[PDB]
Amino acid sequence: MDSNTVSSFQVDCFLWHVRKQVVDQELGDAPFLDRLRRDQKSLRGRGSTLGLNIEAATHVGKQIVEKILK
Amino acid sequence: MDSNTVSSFQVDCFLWHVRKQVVDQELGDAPFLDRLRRDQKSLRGRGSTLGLNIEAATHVGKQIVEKILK
Repeated sequence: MDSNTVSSFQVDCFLWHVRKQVVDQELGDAPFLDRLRRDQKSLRGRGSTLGLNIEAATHVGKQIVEKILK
Repeated sequence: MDSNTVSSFQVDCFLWHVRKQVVDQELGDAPFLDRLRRDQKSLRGRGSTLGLNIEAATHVGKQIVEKILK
């Protein structure tokens, strides 16, 4: 497992969480919702394959993105 | 143009900008880079179709996401 495969997954988990909040705020259109559903399935499969816990990865992804937004 | 189609595009523009910064920080793997390239093409087409300026939309997307991260 390369370091970058791990950081890529972490980021994608956190961005998925942000997109889910946009949908819970009723700001997403139909195709945005469809991408959210498809990506959740994809992320779970990648998480299974890598053996990475999704909640843990989501939290590291948040830290990576906060570092970047600074 | 529905309100939600606009907020969905704004969010997607800003998240694309975040993903681009992850790649500039050398944190992305090959498939992460491939999704970045594919999505840039898709976003430009959606921006053209809607008549929305991508830089403007990116900045509103940032505000939407900051509201959510609070």
